[PDB]
Amino acid sequence: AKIIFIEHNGTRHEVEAKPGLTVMEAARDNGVPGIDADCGGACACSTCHAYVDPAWVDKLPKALPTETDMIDFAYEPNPATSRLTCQIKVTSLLDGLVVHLPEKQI
Ligand code: FES
Repeated sequence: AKIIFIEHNGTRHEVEAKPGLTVMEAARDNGVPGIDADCGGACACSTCHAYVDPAWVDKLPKALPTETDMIDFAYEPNPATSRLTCQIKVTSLLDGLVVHLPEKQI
């Protein structure tokens, strides 16, 4: 499944992620800039924050309270598109998924 990461300045990164991996790993394991992933996907740092593209938001599973609670600690979260990538699992049907990276991670 191809995952597309777009930095805030508009630089496009494309990665081929195997189903089962998380979006966070897809970016981390492939050297995509903008994702810190400090807690390693334990949904405790929120430094894997990103804005899912409006066109795909409805195709992802909805966020659980544990995740939503942690997004409020991310850098400039968006109630509509913000998500923690470590909480989104790649699946073949998400081939072509587009994610926009914030300017900073906290
Ligand atoms: S990488 Fe720590 S919250 Fe996702």
